Amino acid sequence: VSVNYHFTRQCNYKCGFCFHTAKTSFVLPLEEAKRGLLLLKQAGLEKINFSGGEPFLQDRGEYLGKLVRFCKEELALPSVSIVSNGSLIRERWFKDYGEYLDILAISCDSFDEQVNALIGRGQGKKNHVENLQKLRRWCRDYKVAFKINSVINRFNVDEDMNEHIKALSPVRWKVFQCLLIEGENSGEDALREAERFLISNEEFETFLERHKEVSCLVPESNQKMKDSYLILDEYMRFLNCTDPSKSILDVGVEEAIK
Ligand SMILES: C[C@H]1O[C@@H](n2cnc3c(N)ncnc32)[C@H](O)[C@@H]1O
Ligand code: MET
Ligand code: SF4
Repeated sequence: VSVNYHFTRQCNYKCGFCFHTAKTSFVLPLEEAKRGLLLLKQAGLEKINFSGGEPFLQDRGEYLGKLVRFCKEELALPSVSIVSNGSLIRERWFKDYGEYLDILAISCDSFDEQVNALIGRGQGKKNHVENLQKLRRWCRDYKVAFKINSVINRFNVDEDMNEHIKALSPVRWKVFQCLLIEGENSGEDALREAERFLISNEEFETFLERHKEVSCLVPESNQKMKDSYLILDEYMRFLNCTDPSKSILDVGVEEAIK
C-alpha cells in the first residue's frame, strides 16, 4: 500500500546518526525506476515516499521530479511524498514539478541552529532552520502539504519545540526516536557511528509528553520503525530496519517481499 523508495544513497549533509548512509553511488536508469514503480502500482501501491540519501541531489533534482511526475501523472498514485533535508531545493523545481507532489517533509532536528550544525545537519552555512522556514512558504505558495521530521537524539532530547512547531503549522510533525541499524550507523567499518546519539525509550516518551499540546505530532519509536518501516533500496530491493531481497526488477514484487 505504501513504500519508502531510498533511490539514492548520496547526500550533502553529514548527520552523525544517519541510518541510510552513502554506501553506494548507484542510481537506477530513469526508465528502470519507472519500470519498477509500475510493478509496484500493479501490485497495489497507493502511496510512495521518495527518500535517500538526499533526493534533490541527483541531477539537481530533475531525476526526482521526473519520477514524481511519473507516479502522479502515469501511475495515478493518490499520495506522492518526498522527505528531504531541504538544502538543495530550488524554487524552479516547484514550478516544474510541484503540481505532481502531494507532500514535502523537511528534516529538521532542532530550532537551535548551532545544535543542527553540531549534529551534522548542515553543510557549513549554519542556516538550516532558516531554510526550513522558506520551504514552508514555498509549499504554501505552490500548494504542497508541508511536514517536518525530527530525529530525537542525545543533543535535542531536552529541547522545547512547542512554539516553533506551532508557528510553522505543519500538517504533521513526525518525531523519530534515534535508531541504530547495524552496518549503517553501527560498526567499526560503518560510515556513521550513532551510539553516542541514542536515547532511551523513557527519554523518548518524556520528549513526547513535553509536546503533547502539538496535535499534529506523530511518534515513530524504535519498535514502530522496526515493525512498519519498509525500505526499497537503490537497486529496488526490499530491506527492513531490523541480506537484501532480490530486486523487484528481477523477481517481481511478490517474490521480493519474502
Ligand atoms: C527518513 C527520515 O529518517 C530520519 N533519520 C535519519 N537518521 C535517523 C536515525 N538514526 N534514526 C531515526 N531517524 C533517522 C531522517 O532525518 C528523515 O527524516
Ligand atoms: C536517511 S534521511 C533520507 C532523507 C533526507 N536526506 C533527510 O534527511 O530528510
Ligand atoms: S539523515 Fe542527514 S546525512 Fe543522512 S541522508 Fe538525510 S540529510 Fe543526509
